[PDB]
Amino acid sequence: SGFRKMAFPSGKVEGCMVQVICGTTTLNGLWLDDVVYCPRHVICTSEDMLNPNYEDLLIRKSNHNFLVQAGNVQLRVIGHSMQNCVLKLKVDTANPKTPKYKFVRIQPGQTFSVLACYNGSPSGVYQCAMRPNFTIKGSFLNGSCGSVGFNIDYDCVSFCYMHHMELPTGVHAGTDLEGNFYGPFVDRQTAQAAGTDTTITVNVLAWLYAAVINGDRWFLNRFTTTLNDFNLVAMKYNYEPLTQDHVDILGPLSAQTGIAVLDMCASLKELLQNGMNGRTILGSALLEDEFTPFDVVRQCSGV
Amino acid sequence: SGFRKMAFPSGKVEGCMVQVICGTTTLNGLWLDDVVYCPRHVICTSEDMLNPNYEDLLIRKSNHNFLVQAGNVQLRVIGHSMQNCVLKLKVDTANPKTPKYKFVRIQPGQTFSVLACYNGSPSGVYQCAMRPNFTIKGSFLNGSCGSVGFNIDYDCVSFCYMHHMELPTGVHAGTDLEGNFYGPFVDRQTAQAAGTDTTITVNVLAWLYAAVINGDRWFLNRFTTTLNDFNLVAMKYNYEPLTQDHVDILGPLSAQTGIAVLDMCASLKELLQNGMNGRTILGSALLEDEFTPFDVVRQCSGV
Repeated sequence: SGFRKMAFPSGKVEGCMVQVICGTTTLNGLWLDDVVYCPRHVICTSEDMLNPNYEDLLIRKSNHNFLVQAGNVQLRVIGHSMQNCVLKLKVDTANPKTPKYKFVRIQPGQTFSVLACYNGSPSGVYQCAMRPNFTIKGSFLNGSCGSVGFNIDYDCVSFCYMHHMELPTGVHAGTDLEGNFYGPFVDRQTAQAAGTDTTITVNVLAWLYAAVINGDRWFLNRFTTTLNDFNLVAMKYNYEPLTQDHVDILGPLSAQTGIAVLDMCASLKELLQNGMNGRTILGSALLEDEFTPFDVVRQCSGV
Repeated sequence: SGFRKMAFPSGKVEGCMVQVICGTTTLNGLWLDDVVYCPRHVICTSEDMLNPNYEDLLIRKSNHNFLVQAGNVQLRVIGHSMQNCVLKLKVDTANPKTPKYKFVRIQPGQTFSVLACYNGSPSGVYQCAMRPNFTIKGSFLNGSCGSVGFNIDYDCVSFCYMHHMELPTGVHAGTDLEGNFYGPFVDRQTAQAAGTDTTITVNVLAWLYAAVINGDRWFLNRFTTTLNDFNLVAMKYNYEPLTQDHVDILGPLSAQTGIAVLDMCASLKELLQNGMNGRTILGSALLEDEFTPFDVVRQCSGV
């Protein structure tokens, strides 16, 4: 027992991280088979980022202008292409450590592990979620660009995120591995405001199920509610509206605990209206929304 | 910017995890060079755990009674020895993936990464701390025994923890890699009470420094205090007493922020006496004590 914000083991992704240098700019790339993926603003200086024309800046770059280094082994760049906001650097060596992988574009509210890297070397791993406003609340310092987010199923790494930007508010924006940004953000150093950071209701409920499984039960009450009645309260507290698809996703946790989804909603409603009264749930004094239903199942069964 | 509970990259330790089976019991082992380390209660059944005599139970076990499997490669056991509460299984193959490593016995309040494993396969990684009462608040289900905790410096893995027990209160106890338990705990299924879970004061202060560096400043006040005056408040709130060694360890964070250690203590004092008033610090509604001063420096400089 016990419940922890847990990332996926990072070793499969460590074996894919490389350093990419273009002129004066150094960031991280992801080396899968014979392609290195990295943010296209590797070709920019800080002055360029105010108003970049990437197609024009790219004309001045040749294969030899991109230096790629996997620890100490230097990779020879034999072709390069821009796909949306990523550069694909074709190299002469297939990565021997390439795991089974997929590129997936996740939905808001889904979670994933980030391997924070600098200069091509991993520094740490942590779990976060794609917020409903399409930011993530990460830990990224200068040079972390090109660090990736991923999920793992058995032996297959699903890459879902590559870090590109820190907004002036300190939250983070990036792309999928096809180079499309999540949300409205762009790779330019301009004013970009996020949008309302709403809470991921279905994740809060899953975490409340996790709490029950682990013995934290004080928040269970005698009331129930309805989908429409709960959502009226959800709207007031900037919570995402809960749908029947969400109720269904919560089915297995409902079954294991014998607590109807709607009864748990009534516990959360009371928690939103009355606060925690200085108590904690699973060691937190606020409602946690970075565990999906699948995350809770995975950790509570030891997948 | 941004600040996250971050674990070390786990790949160096994934390459060392093996499955150990003795009769009907399966747990995890750690394969370094030609030795597999695992909890000695691999030789016990659940009935044995009520009152085990390990020396007597071990007489009935021969080299061939221990099955060791690294993914799919079966390791041949050629010798075995009990060292305190661990078994050292000598095998015929040195682990090709053995990293540079050390065995270290950490102090209370120090943090480390846990690679949770089941049946020899990693399931996740998270950061925790050795509590002052020598428990850890982990996430361990049946069969996670033998999962290890570690720190990494450049290329050297310092192993500091191996999981052995879940106490009836749901917290966790284990050994260093020499098989000595942290704290008074023993590998027997009996009543074992932890002790007062005090808060790691020096870690709270470091995290407050982290908060300032990242723009969370509302808790800074106009007061100061003294070591003795603060500690009077620390005692009341079951906080560890703060020493001059702790003030010194906080020196670099004091220097970077220009906030004297004692002024930060006065902010924490006000926070303990008045609560957070429903505010958050770095996304937490309670005072976080699982970041050491070194953790904060590492993450704020991108080591």
